[PDB]
Amino acid sequence: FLSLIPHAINAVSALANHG
Repeated sequence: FLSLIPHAINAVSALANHG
């Protein structure tokens, strides 16, 4: 029921712009 796989790929794909 409770999942966090798609929520983790959202915060990682953003850091790519801020190194």
